[PDB]
Amino acid sequence: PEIVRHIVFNRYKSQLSQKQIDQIIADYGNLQNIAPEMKEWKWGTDLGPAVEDRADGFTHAYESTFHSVADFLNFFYSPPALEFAKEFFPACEKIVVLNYIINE
Amino acid sequence: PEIVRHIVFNRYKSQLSQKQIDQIIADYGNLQNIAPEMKEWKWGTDLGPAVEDRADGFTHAYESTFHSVADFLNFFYSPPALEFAKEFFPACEKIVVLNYIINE
Ligand SMILES: N#C[C@H](O)c1ccccc1
Repeated sequence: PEIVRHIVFNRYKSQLSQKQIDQIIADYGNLQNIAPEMKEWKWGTDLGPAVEDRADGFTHAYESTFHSVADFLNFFYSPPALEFAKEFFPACEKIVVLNYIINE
Repeated sequence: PEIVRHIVFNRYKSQLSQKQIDQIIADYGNLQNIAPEMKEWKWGTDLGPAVEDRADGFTHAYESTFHSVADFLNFFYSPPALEFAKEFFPACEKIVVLNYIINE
């Protein structure tokens, strides 16, 4: 099994209310109840320069697991994912996304 | 209780042999055999633009888990970690690191 990790770092645009940002994050997490392929969704906020100062302006991280590349692609091209991407990406001031096959 | 995820994205300097890059990554993974603190270390290489095209020149991801911020900071300033930092950070063309508590 070639398990894929999907890790997103972002920074939200400064004009968005915290209410709007909370909603976007809730919507992201709720994709797991629509897309059976998306596993182990988690997120959090960077702890800041008291812990380490290499976040380069990124504030949030999101992690997802997929059990194959084929499962990831089916998810990524599904209508719910395409719809969510049109809300999520324009809300980002900064974004970076890596997809990788897990090595132990 | 507050478990911390430590996620690193990097890109290596172009002058390094792949042999040395391989060694650097092996040295990184081996920190968990010295460090009780660093757990569940995994890594991989970005899957490229046929999968998704938002990696922004980052090629590698590394993930690990710490029991607490206290444990992370004891780890990060320990002698093995400081020795590894001397080879790792100068080998990075660029790097971004987020540390966060998990939300689900
Ligand atoms: N940031 C980061 C890497 O995880 C790291 C770098 C140097 C020493 C220990 C760990």
